Amino acid sequence: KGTRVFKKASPNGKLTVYLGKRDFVDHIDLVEPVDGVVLVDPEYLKERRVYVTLTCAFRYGREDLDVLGLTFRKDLFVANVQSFPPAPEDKKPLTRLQERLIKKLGEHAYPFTFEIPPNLPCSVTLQPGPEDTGKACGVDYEVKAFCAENLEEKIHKRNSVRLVIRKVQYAPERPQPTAETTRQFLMSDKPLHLEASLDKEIYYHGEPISVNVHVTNNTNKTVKKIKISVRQYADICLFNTAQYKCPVAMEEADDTVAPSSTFCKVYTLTPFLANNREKRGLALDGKLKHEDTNLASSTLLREGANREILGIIVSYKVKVKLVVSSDVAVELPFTLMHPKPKDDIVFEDFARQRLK
Ligand SMILES: [Ba+2]
Ligand SMILES: [Ba+2]
Repeated sequence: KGTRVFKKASPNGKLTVYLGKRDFVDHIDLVEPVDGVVLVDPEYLKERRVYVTLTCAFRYGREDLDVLGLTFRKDLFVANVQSFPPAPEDKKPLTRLQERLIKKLGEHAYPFTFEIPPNLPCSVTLQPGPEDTGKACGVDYEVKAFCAENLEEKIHKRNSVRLVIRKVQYAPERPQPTAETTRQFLMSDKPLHLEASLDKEIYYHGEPISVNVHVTNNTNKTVKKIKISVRQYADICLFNTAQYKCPVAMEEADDTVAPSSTFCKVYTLTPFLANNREKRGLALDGKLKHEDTNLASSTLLREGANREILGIIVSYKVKVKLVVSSDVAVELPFTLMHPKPKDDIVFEDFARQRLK
């Protein structure tokens, strides 16, 4: 029942950024525009220019550090805009939010708008664990307002103000996700036929996944139990190539399958970051400390797209496994997307959260 807008001022107070929201939805076909305003103090500002830089960049190294010669970085995308003087230009028409934000402020709140390309990677992070914190890495979208005579002139952290916006992926549902099968001979004439499938291709966070297990046991062997499990896969495509893998869900059913007998059952489990705080190597869609953080959404491949510049490729697979009294198994691919969200101005500090 209101219209909130986040904000964050520079260490001093001269510069102050305002934004409608932290996250920004990437509809694959197009990313939402970055609406914002920057309140400049004409006093110390002098005649020099006020810039605003949006920057997507792959980081690698200690989480905290950022010093050159230690922390690696690579700008996957950069966009500079001159908020003062207002430049020509114009050109992007002011949004309803930018207008009302200027009204509340006073003849020193200058608009700025970034249009993010579709092929860019979403926000993502990967904690290697305490064993080797230096292996940390991820993609990050920064927003940085500052003031200087030119884009070349070095900045000063007291002047500038750094925000960190996330770009979240999304895509509506809608054919039946193909099944997966495997015949295996266990010291027998006839094969044990394992088969499984899913009710959906695209799952959202917190949503339960239903696995349709169906097993024609044509052997004289007995299946003692069945392990269902969701598995994350994360490939590091920059600075230091590697492939992580980690179970985000597990369920061991002591369900048996008699020889020559058929079996069927729909299992259900839900991948959840809650059980992952003690996990090593795991792709998150944000910082581990924030509450609004979740498991990294699945990375969309664009057929001819360059997967190297994507920084980190995340993917997911359900895995059925029959523990024979050898072990038969299968793996079902599936997409994990971010849930769709489905008045007077009210300010709020840009800080995420950590509680508790
Ligand atoms: Ba096959
Ligand atoms: Ba259950």
